[PDB]
Amino acid sequence: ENVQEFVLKEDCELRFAAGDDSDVCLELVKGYAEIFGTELLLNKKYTFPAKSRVAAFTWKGATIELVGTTESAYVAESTPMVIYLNIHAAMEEVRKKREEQAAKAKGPRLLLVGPTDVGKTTVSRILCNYSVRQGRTPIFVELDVGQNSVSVPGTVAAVLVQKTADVIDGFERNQPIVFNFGHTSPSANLSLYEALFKEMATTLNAQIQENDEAKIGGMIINTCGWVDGEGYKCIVKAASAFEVDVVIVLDHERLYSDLSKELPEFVRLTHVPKSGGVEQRTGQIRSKMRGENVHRYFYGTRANNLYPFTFDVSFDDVTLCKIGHETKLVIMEPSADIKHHLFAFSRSTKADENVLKSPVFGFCLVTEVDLEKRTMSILCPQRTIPSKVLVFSDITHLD
Ligand SMILES: Nc1ncnc2c1ncn2[C@@H]1O[C@H](COP(=O)(O)OP(=O)(O)O)[C@@H](O)[C@H]1O
Ligand SMILES: [Mg+2]
Repeated sequence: ENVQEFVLKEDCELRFAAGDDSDVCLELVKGYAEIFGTELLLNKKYTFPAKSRVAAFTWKGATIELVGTTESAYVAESTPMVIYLNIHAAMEEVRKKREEQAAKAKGPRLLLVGPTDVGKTTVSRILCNYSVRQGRTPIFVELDVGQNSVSVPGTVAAVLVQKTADVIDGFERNQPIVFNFGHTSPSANLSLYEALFKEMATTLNAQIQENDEAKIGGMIINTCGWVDGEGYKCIVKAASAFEVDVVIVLDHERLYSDLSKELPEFVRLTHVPKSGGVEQRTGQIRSKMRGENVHRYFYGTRANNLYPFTFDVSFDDVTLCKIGHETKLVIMEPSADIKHHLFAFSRSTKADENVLKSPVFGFCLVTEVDLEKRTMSILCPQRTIPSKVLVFSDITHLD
């Protein structure tokens, strides 16, 4: 196996992309290092899959071995990483201020905005890990229905962070809160999109009243890339709904300029550049990655395999429905057209107006439709269905 050795000076990162067709393994052999905020263990081997784009950064100096074929691999000497540490430091300062003023203290809340392909998701992950290493437990909030890191696409979601992200797998998806939007773009149904992120904010505000540690943890919030026309108005509305203290704008000067003139004055607005390590993606790449996220939901990861169940469900044992004039519930008659679509298990026990704003237990995928036998085959994370009310998503997946 072909090997590449890299010496990283303090404040440098090894940026690499796995080949189109192979894994790459990483081992820290001396010193200290981290990947998007999680500390590496000395002499532990970390294995990454094809087309991964990764950076391993060190604060003190490290020597790192890479095993396998790479499409690119270089050490960058200039990064925005101190910018992110300082965003973390400022958040923890706000916690301690509010803790002594409450002797319960409420943690700070941060909104990340900008167009697609600027490193927005990655920055969210760094900030979450730094909070955990400090002894704190933050809440991560995901509003990108096109590229979601907590649940399936076409969702808005949130999760309590109690341990640093796994280097390969990201954050433990241990009991998230999840809502189904059912399209990849907010422009498909603008008024529904806005209604869902409002309900998310309301739900989280009630949860933290029962957990002092999560309350003081605070929130880190990832947005979609729609910044023009009606997308602009969407950004302003999310900032008010989550009562954010801080807005971080990545790489859009007209947007930063326009928002400085509209946001309330107490909101701290910071423009930051995108990392030189972020590459432009195309229409086909995002669509492809949506498929891969769906696969993970059911089957898990290499390190922690999930073992999903495939079983049949009678149409008499469930109710199928679709949202959307724009935000009305419509009951679906099973047809050949639902094949390949995701459906959410609503926490609502009936197919009501309450379906619209209820979170979900999780999802299934409709793999087959037998119109004559009146059954469908589904893929499901647990042995029996957690709910009888199934909600349509326009997201399709060929499994
Ligand atoms: N410093 C970096 N070096 C190398 N790759 C990076 C770096 N930061 C982010 N990436 C990669 O670039 C891609 C795009 O980043 P992402 O955070 O998903 O962008 P956005 O959320 O703005 O669309 C991801 O594969 C991510 O892992
Ligand atoms: Mg993103």
